[PDB]
Amino acid sequence: TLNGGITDMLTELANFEKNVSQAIHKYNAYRKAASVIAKYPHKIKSGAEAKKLPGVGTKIAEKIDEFLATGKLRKLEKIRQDDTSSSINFLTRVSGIGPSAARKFVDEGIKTLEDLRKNEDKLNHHQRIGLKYFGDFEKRIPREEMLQMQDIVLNEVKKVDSEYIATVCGSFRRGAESSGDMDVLLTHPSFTSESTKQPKLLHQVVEQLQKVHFITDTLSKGETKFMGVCQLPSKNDEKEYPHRRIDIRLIPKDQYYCGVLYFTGSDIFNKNMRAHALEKGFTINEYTIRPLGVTGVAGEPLPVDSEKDIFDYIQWKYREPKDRSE
DNA sequence: CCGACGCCGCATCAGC
DNA sequence: GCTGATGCG
DNA sequence: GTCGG
Ligand SMILES: Nc1ccn([C@H]2C[C@H](O)[C@@H](COP(=O)(O)OP(=O)(O)OP(=O)(O)O)O2)c(=O)n1
Ligand SMILES: [Mg+2]
Ligand SMILES: [Mg+2]
Ligand code: NA
Repeated sequence: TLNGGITDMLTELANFEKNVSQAIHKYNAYRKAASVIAKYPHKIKSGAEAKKLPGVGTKIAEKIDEFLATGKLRKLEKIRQDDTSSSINFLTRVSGIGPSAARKFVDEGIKTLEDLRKNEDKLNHHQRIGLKYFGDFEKRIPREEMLQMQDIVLNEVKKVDSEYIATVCGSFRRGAESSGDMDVLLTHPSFTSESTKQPKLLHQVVEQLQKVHFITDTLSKGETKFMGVCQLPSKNDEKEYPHRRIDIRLIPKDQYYCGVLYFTGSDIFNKNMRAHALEKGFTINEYTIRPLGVTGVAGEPLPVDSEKDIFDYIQWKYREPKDRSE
């Protein structure tokens, strides 16, 4: 929290460029600068001191000087005053409403939470569920609740078939004291890069977690990725727990280590790592790391038997999950 | 300068 | 129906 | 918005 004022400012600027300007590279520029400053271990005293970090350049340096001198940023104070930008920024907080849909709703005069509740008929299925649980999805999940959720999911998966392996990833696996959601990596030996020997491998899991009333809603669902909603059971007379976002991803078993590296994140860590892979002549996705040829075309999957094997290919010292929260 | 910026699953739609 | 682009996560 | 070549 040494430079929390600066990194908050940059995050608000990034969200502006994404939601309002629809300028995804500016959004990623601000996010990379906020990330490098957040892990900088001194209280920043000038914009020139910050410009020495990679991803902080002239414009952000000038913004850091304005912020340190005055405690404010005029650019943001004006953005905070513009109704259209403010309304667009708000609507994108609903899961399933991105910047395009948010600008379209505002064009049609749908600009508040009351406006969305009134116009449910204009929402697709995902947006409908995101509105339903808007308040709950804003809350963080204490690690102690993630531990009980973990216990439910792993035990219910064992009951379907003892050969499934379920691994909680995301910020939970990086050791966070609270999470935005539950991310679950799933494997089963009948599903590899070579063959799919059983159908419905993810369906069966979803159905079982629905049957015991853990999963309560579905945002999207295919053969390998489920995005939905879940809730801890409460006790007699106790207030219900908040509803929570749950993401489940079935990865070919022989590609576990690429998949667990991806699903552990953080998103900025993955971005930095994948960009560094490119500079080193490889491409990394959640399935494989492959070399790039002279023509820039990905070649065939390199062999991988651990998370560290991937770090080794691109000549990075290994970083434990807890050190990947960028 | 200025091109490149990580990578992909699912939902939806246009065009056929 | 399928294919490809687009939005969203 | 930033940066490497
Ligand atoms: N743009 C993104 C977003 C996510 N992910 C990967 C890394 C994340 O860790 C993982 C799960 O994404 P989440 O949105 O669930 O984020 P986290 O679990 O890291 O954090 P939170 O505590 O906010 O859920 O997916 C990624 O590679 N690129
Ligand atoms: Mg998560
Ligand atoms: Mg998630
Ligand atoms: Na949204």
